[PDB]
Amino acid sequence: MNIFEMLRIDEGLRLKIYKDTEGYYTIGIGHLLTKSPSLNAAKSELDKAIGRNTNGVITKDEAEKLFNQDVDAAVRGILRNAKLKPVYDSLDAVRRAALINMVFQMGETGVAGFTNSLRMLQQKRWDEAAVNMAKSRWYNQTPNRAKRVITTFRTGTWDAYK
Ligand SMILES: [Cl-]
Ligand SMILES: [Cl-]
Repeated sequence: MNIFEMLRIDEGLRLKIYKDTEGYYTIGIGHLLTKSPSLNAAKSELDKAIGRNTNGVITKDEAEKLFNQDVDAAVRGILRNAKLKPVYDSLDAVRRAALINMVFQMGETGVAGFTNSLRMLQQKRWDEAAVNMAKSRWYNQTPNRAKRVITTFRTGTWDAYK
């Protein structure tokens, strides 16, 4: 297992524009197009992302390409974030993947607001961080996924993904 497989499990793969769990227009493997309510806006952002007139539909290949870019950006975002980088640097390889997952889902910003958890992770207080992370909107809204990511931080293994 790795970050790509892990996220492919959490996000799925859809080749037509769809609404995510928050009702926002997405496509592919969790690639958010726009927070706007307008499908047109969504189609527009999509064509601009792919570089062609898609008409709201993309191929597997195109989805994977967006995916690679998005994972790369998430990593790079962490590494540029003063609150995140240090946490990330302190972790083992499995747990780093958990941290990338969260950033991919919620943005650097949303993640950086888990201040207290982050510190606990940094201190390697696994059980504690897990409990603190569960008291979040994130957990309450997407509980099954959050559970998987949390277990990953708690154990440092991929068991939740097996
Ligand atoms: Cl893009
Ligand atoms: Cl979920």
